Amino acid sequence: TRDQNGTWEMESNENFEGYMKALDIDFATRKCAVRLTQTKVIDQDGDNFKDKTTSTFRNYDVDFTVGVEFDEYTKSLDNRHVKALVTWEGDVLVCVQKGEKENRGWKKWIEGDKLYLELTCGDQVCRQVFKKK
Amino acid sequence: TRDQNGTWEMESNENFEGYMKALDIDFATRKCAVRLTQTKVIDQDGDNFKDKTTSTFRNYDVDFTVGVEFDEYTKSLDNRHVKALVTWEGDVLVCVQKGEKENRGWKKWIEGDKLYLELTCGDQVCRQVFKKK
Repeated sequence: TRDQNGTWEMESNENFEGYMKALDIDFATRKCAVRLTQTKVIDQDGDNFKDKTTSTFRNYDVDFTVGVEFDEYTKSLDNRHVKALVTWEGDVLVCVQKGEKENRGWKKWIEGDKLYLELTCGDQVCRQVFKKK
Repeated sequence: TRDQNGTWEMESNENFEGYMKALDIDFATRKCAVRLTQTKVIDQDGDNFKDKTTSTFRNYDVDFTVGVEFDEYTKSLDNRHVKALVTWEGDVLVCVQKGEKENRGWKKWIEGDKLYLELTCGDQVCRQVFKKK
């Protein structure tokens, strides 16, 4: 069949490491790209194609309610276990994760068209910045 | 404002390595995710949240026409230059990337419910297998 439209998620990929070697990718990048999942989207018009591949590492879905404390299994990070309590401080969404590490929490808020996420653990502060899309 | 719905693409992310270090993520995993771009999708209903994150290492768009030759800048792989010519051999979509390396091309073909990808550079063959969705 020549009809290749649709979304195809990779399920097996072999000798990717070698194909990347003969292309002269550095070793650091190689031992990463083999951890990403790939997803192909092909749009076909007889013989006119528009296909976009995407290598996606891991992803977390957390669905909760503010004021409630709930169970967060930080799979895709360190699979640690915390008690997460979320509260508002003005317009800023603040969570603290009561558990193994101290100062494990985050802050998220909207300022114009960029969403600000601060991630803090220990004496480390991570600053994440997102523009809408 | 407390309204955080929408799709957020990260544009700057700093001290991610430090935040992850204090989480004791291993050095190999750390030196990876600092390459990932991150995309957040927030679903809000008053005080009830549904957040889904993603992390994207690299992404490629190649849009062409069979029989026609075009220039492919292999971003997301080695950011090299090839002239790519795509042709059918039956139900097998065949490309050759004439450029620096020998045998640089690929084969794509469908067998029912799965898409098969064969990737070759030089003497190395990568075989990828995808299921529809």
